[PDB]
Amino acid sequence: MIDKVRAFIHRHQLLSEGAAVIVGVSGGPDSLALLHVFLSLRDEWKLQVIAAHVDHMFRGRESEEEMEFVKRFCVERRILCETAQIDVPAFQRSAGLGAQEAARICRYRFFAELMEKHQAGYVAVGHHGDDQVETILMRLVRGSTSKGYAGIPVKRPFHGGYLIRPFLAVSRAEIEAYCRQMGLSPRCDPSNEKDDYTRNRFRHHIVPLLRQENPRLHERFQQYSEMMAEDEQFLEELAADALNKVMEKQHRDAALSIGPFLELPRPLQRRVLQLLLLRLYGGVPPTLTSVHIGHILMLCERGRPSGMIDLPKGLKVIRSYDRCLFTFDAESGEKGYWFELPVPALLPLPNGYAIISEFGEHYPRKQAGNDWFVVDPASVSLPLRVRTRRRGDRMVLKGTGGTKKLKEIFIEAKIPRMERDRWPIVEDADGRILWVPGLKKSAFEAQNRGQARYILLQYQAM
RNA sequence: GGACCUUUAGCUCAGUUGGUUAGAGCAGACGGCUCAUAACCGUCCGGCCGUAGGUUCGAGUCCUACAAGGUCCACCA
Repeated sequence: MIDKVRAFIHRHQLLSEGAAVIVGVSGGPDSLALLHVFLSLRDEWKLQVIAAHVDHMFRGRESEEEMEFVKRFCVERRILCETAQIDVPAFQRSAGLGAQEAARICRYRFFAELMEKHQAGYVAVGHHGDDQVETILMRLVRGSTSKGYAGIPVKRPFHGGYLIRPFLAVSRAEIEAYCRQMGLSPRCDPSNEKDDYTRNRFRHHIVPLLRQENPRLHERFQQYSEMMAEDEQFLEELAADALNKVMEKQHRDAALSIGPFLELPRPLQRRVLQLLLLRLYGGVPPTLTSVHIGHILMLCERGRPSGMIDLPKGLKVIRSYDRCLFTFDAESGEKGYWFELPVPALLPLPNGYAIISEFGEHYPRKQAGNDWFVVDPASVSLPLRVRTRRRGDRMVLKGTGGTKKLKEIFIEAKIPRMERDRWPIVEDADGRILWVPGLKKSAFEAQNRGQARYILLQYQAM
């Protein structure tokens, strides 16, 4: 207090460094005490204070008494007393949310105004070590545990500057000690009546049982927060880096290479995933880490290469062999095509490739291969069609081999699915499959029989 | 042409030794908790078990073919 809390300010630095603060205030006992200690240490440390209190809806003696008794304090110590009030909790929740959510979102939206619109650098709110305990357990059983378990964060990146909770250092016990000791009306609240909030019940029955189990609880909990604070952020760095070294890069939406990823250590596999999605919008509500992050991970240790997963806000997750497409977009789409094959001609295909046909007095002399194919005008009925795969397609194989299903092939040649579909097949008028570009040749490739007339097919890119 | 395996709701899996009454999870829609920057709690909607043919009093469960999706071979090299 004055120094336990000043030490704290110093321990966690960047808290007492500059000139501009917006210190918020709500209830009674707690919020007033803050200001006080602030004022004194702001003279002591080069600094302009600005009280800021918002009144939410539930009103009565609370809204008014609270509000006016801060007012008379701002004056009682020459302090700009930036006031406000919103009773559109009722119209806020008529826009999407529950209760205590609208609290912090609105409250903070406001502090944001003050910070930006007042050139302030820090915004401090009093959060006692008990506040902390509360949130830990609260968030222990709720399940957030991750990085987010963490606790109440000492100081964090707020808008422009940072946001500071220097009362984290100290019991609500010692906040009442300091409140009465250094002047103020009824210490704590005899009107806590309100087991309305999960939050409260912890504080009303649960904490105390702990409290009894150990006098110095708000302590064993801070040292905890801090342990996990540092532990957590380290990893974070690693995570981030990992992410980059596993992200197939600049797309519309991002890909992830399963191999390198999974060679990672799980701790990080987790994180980069967490981050990934966060990037991909911002920690959404119905997003059950556990369930989801798990499922992704499952989807990648699978044996089965084809893999779909449906996610929150219609976000979709796909494995194609070693790739991992994240598109909340969609994939279909639709596909398919059927073309006659003009000869000679240069036909472009919907997969950035194309086929070239020409006539040749002499027999082709280019190396053995696949992306080319030779036909006898005679021994087959034209014209030539090139179209997309079809339910039961088959063919017969240059040498021995026999007859084989097209399906059977694409999968052996381990080709992506969206590929398989847009992939060209080449048939004769009679519907006989002749040659599958860069994949397999039939048995009806015109052998050298005689230097009659010849057709040449080159499959090539763009 | 040769060998092995998969298939259950939009998506991921369970499905006892042939009974029958098919079970979870994600998404979707719905209802709550969050005085924290974020990954929780409950309800509901969605079942032709890939087609089609058999063996059985009986089939999701066993056999056949076909089909798709898989792991090898072979042809191709």
